[PDB]
Amino acid sequence: NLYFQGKERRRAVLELLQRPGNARCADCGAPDPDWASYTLGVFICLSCSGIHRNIPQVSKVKSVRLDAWEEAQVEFMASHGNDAARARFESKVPSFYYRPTPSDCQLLREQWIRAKYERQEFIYPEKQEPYSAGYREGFLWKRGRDNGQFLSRKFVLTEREGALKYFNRNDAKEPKAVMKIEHLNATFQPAKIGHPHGLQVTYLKDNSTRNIFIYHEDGKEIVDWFNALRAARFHYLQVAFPGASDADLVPKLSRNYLKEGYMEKTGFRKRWFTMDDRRLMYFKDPLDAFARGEVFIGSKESGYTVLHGFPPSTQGHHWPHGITIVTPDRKFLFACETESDQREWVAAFQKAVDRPM
Ligand SMILES: [Zn+2]
Repeated sequence: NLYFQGKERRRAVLELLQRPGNARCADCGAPDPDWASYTLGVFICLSCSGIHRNIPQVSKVKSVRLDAWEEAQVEFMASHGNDAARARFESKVPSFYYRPTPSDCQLLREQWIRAKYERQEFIYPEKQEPYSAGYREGFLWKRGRDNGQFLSRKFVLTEREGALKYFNRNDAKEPKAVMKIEHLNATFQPAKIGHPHGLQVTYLKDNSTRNIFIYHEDGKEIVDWFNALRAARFHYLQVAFPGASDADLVPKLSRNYLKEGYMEKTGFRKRWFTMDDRRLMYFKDPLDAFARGEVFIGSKESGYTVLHGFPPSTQGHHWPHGITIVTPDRKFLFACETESDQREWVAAFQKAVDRPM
C-alpha cells in the first residue's frame, strides 16, 4: 500500500521534530523549528534556514512538512539531530563565548552558524585562538568623537594590562586611549551605529562613562573582537569573584541595555537615555562620547518606586506622558513623547525596582 508507504515516511520525519531534543531551533533556540539541514542533520527555524542556504557547500535545507524526503534523508536526520549536533559542533565552546538568541542581530546569528558548521571552531579548538589568547590586535573603523566619520585605527586587547587600547593614525608607541576591562561593556548596536557590524564599547574613565563605536568589514573579525572582550571580562570576574560559578559570571560579561531612547528631563530638556541594569544614563544624543549624567535605580524594598504621570504643580512645556521615580532621597521626573514610550520606560524601570538588591 503505497499510500501507507508515503504516509509512514512523512510521519517518520515529523516524529523527529516531536523528539524533545529537537524542540528548539538548533542554532538560535527558537521553539518549534520547521526546517532541516539534511546535510548537517539539524532542525532549524525559517530564519536560520535562510542563513544556512548561504553556505550551500555545507548546508542543504528542506521543509520537514512541505518538501519531499528520501528514506535515506529521513534516516540521516534520525541518526543525527539537534542533540547529536550539540555533541559534535558545540563540543568545545568556551564558557565566555556568546550564544545568540532569536532577537540578536543578523551578524551574531550568522556568525554563530558559520563558526559551528563552516569554520568548525568548536571541533578544532586551535581555531579559537583569536578570542582565547588573552591578546588580540588589529585595525578597526572607529567613529569620530565629535563627528560621523570613521577612521581606521589599531586596537589592542591585552589581558596582561587589563585593557583595550587604540592608537593614533601615526607611528607613536603610546596609545590614544586605554579602556580598562573592569567596567567595559560591549554590545552590538548596528541600528544605532549605522553599520551591520557596529559594536559599541562603553567603559568607565575618570569616574565617568564613555562610549566608542567601531566596526570591521568582516563579520568574523568583529565577532572575534566581541568574544575576545568577553574572554577578558570573564577572566577578570573570575579573579574578582572567587568561588563564583561560570553560570554566576557569564551573564555579566556583557549586558544589553534594558531600554534606550529619547526622554525629557528636568525646564525640561530632551536627552537620550540608556538603562544599564540599575544605572539610568543620559546623553545628548545616542552617539555621544560621554554620559552627561546618571540616576541609580534600586529595589522597591530599598525605597524605589515608579509612578505614572507628573506630580501636582509640575510646570513647563513637556511631552505629554510623565514618569516619576521616587528614591529614598529624591524625586526624578521624565516626560515621554508617546504612551508606548511611557509604557516601555515604566516597565524597564520596574524591572530594576522588582529585582532585589
Ligand atoms: Zn533559528
